[PDB]
Amino acid sequence: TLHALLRDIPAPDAEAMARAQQHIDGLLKPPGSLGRLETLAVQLAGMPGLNGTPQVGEKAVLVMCADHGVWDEGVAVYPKIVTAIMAANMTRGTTGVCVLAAQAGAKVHVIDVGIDAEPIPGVVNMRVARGCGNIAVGPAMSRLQAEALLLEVSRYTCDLAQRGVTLFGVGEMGMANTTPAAAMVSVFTGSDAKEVVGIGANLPPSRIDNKVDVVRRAIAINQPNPRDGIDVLSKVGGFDLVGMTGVMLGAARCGLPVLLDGFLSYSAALAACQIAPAVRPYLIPSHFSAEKGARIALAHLSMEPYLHMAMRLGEGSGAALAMPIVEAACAMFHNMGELAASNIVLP
Amino acid sequence: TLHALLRDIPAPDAEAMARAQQHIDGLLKPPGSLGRLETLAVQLAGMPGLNGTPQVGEKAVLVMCADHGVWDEGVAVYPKIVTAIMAANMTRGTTGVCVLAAQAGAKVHVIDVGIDAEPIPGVVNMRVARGCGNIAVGPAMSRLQAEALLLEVSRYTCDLAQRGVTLFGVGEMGMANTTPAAAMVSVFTGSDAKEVVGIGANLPPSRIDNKVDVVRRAIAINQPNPRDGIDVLSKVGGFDLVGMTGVMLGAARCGLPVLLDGFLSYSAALAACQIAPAVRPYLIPSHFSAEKGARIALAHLSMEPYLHMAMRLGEGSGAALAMPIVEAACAMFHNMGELNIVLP
Ligand SMILES: Cc1ccc(O)cc1
Ligand SMILES: Cc1ccc(O)cc1
Repeated sequence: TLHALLRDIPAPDAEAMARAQQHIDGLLKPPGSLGRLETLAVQLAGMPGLNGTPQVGEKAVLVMCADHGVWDEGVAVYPKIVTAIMAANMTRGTTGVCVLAAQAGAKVHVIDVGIDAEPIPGVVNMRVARGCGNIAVGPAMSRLQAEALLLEVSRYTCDLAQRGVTLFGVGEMGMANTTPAAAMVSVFTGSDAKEVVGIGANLPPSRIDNKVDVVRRAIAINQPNPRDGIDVLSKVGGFDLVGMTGVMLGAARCGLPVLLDGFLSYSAALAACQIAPAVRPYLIPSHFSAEKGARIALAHLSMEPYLHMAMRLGEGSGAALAMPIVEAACAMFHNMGELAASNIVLP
Repeated sequence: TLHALLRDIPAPDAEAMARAQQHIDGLLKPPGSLGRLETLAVQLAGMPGLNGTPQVGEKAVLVMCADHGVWDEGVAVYPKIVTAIMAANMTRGTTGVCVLAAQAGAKVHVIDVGIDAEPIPGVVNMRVARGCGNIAVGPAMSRLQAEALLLEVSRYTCDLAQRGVTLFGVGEMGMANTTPAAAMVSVFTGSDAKEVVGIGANLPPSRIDNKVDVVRRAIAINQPNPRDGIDVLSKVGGFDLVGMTGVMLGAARCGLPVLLDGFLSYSAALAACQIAPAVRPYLIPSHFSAEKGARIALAHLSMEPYLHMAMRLGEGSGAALAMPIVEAACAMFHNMGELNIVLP
């Protein structure tokens, strides 16, 4: 069924997009003057899960939580248990993503794809293991484990669609997870680990050299194949990154838009688009994160985010922050008046 | 009274800002990790009208509408009557700013500061004249007219604080008004007209040279003094631009935030900050407009917008689009949970 999911991602509706362009050109403004709001509306109009038009019903941010073996290499400043503490706080509404999702009218789904702690009540259990393998010394997981989790998360995602969610955001929580994110970005883009490794959650600058070394070691011991995104995810990714890629595949299969977040989400999007290029028209950037490897990842996705907030929290917080932008494109398209009704016509 | 208003603009509250920063650093996140949302929350905390804390109550976008004598010089591609048509469409809720304001939960106040038409019922009447003077041949208005309109608009704006408004946005409507906007930007920044004259509302590129010529003419003829922002507005501005400056002065007098829009609003902000430097801490950029002079104007304001939408509609549309960012800063500050746990 993974083969089938990938094969059956629909093409966007080019004919609806052309009708959308013509409609937007007739709205009460100089043609082209709403810029990327116009192109965002046309992008939405082509998503087959919507109604031929930009549309926003219910909104969901899917936050993928897991721990990482590579935390053992000293690449993170916070204690391991913070992943579990933060997942529990997600159920209480006290995290950055919760507060911003609430403001945007979106629901947060907290998904445990492999936290190294006891199960947390209120969290969706999709737990592959208690943390993934330490990527510096071997693979994060087996190929079968990565494929199974991709299918489970894609299915959970498209079930939300059947329930009326029309806009997704993706996020994550996982101490040390900027390490595998950087390894994937290096592998997919061909960039040296040094160009894409940053401070993550306030790693002291003195410790960056060790982190670059770890990323290189992970890449060397595993030999991830850039032509096989599932190989890359399984080898030098993690459960959270696989789960994020699964939300993108699910939403695409369902013909629905998904907002990216920051660097972790850019790395998962590089995997998803290598796995299935048909995913790409469904992705919407939110913000340009303040993480070192952001520019390179975004360049490889040919993405220009809407928001420049110097944000680096993760969790889906930037995706939630951008939800009103998607709603604004819809509001423009459906609620603006038209040039012809005011008899405004130029030669 | 305009002198008194300017003198009485409060300083931002350093103590409140220090308390806000300390609170933000203790939230459930790595320090600094919410970036400019943090800095915005602190900027808000300092504004005395907000009573010590980032908060947002009611929201209002003030859209300043007027016609321009310089339309006669061939600098605009729409008929002059489009100003009046659009101001009336604003009362009906069908314009870009209306639809985006409604999405943001804000009210649009449409204010006629000098449309060349009969008054439009349902539009706020602060009309100076039926269009301003053609800046290509003389001044837009007298100094007294500019000063009177600044005071009137500033008073209207701060009076909105009584109805619970805590967050303003500014906008305009006025065919040809990107011509005076470029003239003012040229004067304040020292840039040649060619560097700051754009297409406006889709002016054909073959008509750009003429627009550049008109801007230079206007400056040559009027000799605006860049160190006297009221002189610049009155000479090579327009009633809409003066109105926009007045909203900023009134918000600052009230100790309250105002979101800018695009190039017209940057031009009015440069005027406002020259008139009263104390205005500056109250201004919040929205988007980086897709207008030629934007980068220069924003550089002179030391401003880096949050949104990169290639937008160039004006009307306050970008200000409205940014209001949820201000609300996000307030939500972070008041609703997030709070944290020697770090590894050596
Ligand atoms: C049709 C039109 C023209 C200019 C403008 O600012 C808005 C609408
Ligand atoms: C305390 C903390 C650390 C990391 C993180 O992503 C969130 C909160």
